[PDB]
Amino acid sequence: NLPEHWTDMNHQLFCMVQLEPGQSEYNTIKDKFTRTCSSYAIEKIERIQNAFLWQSYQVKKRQMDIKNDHKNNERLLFHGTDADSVPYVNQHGFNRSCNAVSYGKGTYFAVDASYSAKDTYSKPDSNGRKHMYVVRVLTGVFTKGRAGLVTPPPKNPHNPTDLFDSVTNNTRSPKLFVVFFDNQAYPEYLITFTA
Amino acid sequence: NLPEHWTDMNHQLFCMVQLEPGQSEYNTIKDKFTRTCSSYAIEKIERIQNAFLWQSYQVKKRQMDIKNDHKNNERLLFHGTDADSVPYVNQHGFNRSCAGKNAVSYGKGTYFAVDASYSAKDTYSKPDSNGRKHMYVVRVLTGVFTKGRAGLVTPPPKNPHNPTDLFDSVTNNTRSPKLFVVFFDNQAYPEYLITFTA
Ligand SMILES: O=C1N=NC(=O)c2cc(OCC3CCCCC3)ccc21
Repeated sequence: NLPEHWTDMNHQLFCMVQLEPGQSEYNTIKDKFTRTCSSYAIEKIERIQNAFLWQSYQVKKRQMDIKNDHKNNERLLFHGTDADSVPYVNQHGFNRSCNAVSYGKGTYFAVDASYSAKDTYSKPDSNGRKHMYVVRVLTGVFTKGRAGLVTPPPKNPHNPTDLFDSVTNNTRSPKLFVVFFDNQAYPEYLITFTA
Repeated sequence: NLPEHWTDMNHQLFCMVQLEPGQSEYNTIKDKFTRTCSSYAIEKIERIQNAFLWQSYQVKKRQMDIKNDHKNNERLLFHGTDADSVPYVNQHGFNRSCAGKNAVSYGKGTYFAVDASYSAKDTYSKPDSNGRKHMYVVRVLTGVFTKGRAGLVTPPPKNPHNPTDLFDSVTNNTRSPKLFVVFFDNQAYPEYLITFTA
C-alpha cells in the first residue's frame, strides 16, 4: 500500500530518492526547515522509500486511531544525527537501545529544526556536512516525562497497562516528544546541510 | 487477519481463553512442557488473543519470509516471568527495556528457551505469594541466527563491510541452540500462558 508521491522502485523495497529543487515536495520540506534554520545551507533533500518500515508504521497508526477513537495522532518532527548513524536509520528507523535522556529512555524528536541543528545532535562530519531527518511520529495522547521512564506512564494507575502514547517536556507548549516503541516513527526525508 | 479458531471477542481487542484438558490444543502444550518439566503440575493453560500484538507480529513474519530465502523463520519457545510482569506481557508483549541481565549473557535483549525446564527455574518463573509459577509459550521470529556476545544491543551484521544487513536473532550455540535473544518489538507473540505449581 505504498504512497502515490513515492516514485517507482523497479520492484525493490528500499530506495533513497533525491528531490528536485523548486518542485512542490522539495519546497514544502525546505520551508519546514527554513522556519527556524534560514541561516543554514541545504545541499540536498532525499525521500526515504522504505516499504517494510512504512508497513509497520501504518499498522501502528491504524491501531492508535482505533484505540484513541480519533485520527489526530501524527506530528511531523525533526531528528539530528551523526553521519555514522544515517545508514542504520534509513534501513531500520529509530532505536531507543542506541546525549541526555532526562524525559525517559526513548527516541527524542524536536518541534523546531533549530534544536536538532545543534552540533551535539547533527554532528558535522569530516567534510562539515550535518544530517537531520523529517519524521512522521505517532505522538497520540501525551503527558510530561521524567528521568528513568522505560515506557510512557499510565493514563490512570487504576489500570496500569493503558499507557500514554508518548511524553513531552511541556504539555501546554511542547518542544520535544519521546517515543518508547519501534515503528512509532517513520523517517520520511533526510536533509543534508551546512552552517 | 484474526485466526478463525479464536473465540468471538465481540468488538474487544483482547481476551484470555481457558483451555480444556483432552482438547488437542491443551494436550500439545502440556506435552511440550512435560518433556522437560515432569516434576511440576499445570494448574491451567490460557490462549492469549491480543489483536494488535498479532497484527504487528504477522507483518514482521511476512517481511522476514520475503527477505529470507525459504527459511522456517518461526520457533515455538518458552519464557518464564514473575506475576508482576504478566498483565504488561499479556497486553504489550516482550519489552527488551525491561529485561534482566541473564546469568550467561549473549546480548541485551529478551531471552527465550528451547526447553521449559530452563524457563521453570525460580530465577525466571518466580513463585508468587500463592506458590504459582508463570511461563509463556511464544511464537518467536528466530530467522537466520549466529552465536551472540554480551556487548550486543542489536543482532550483529552478517558481513562486517555491510554493517546494516543484520542477523535476525542470536543464540548460545549455533549447532545445539538452547536459548535465543531478540532485540526488536513485535518479533515475539505471547501465544499461551501456563500457570503451574510444585
Ligand atoms: O534531534 C535530536 N536528535 N537526537 C537527540 O537525542 C535529540 C534530543 C533532544 O532533546 C533532548 C532533551 C533536551 C532538553 C533536556 C533533556 C534532553 C532533541 C533533539 C534531538
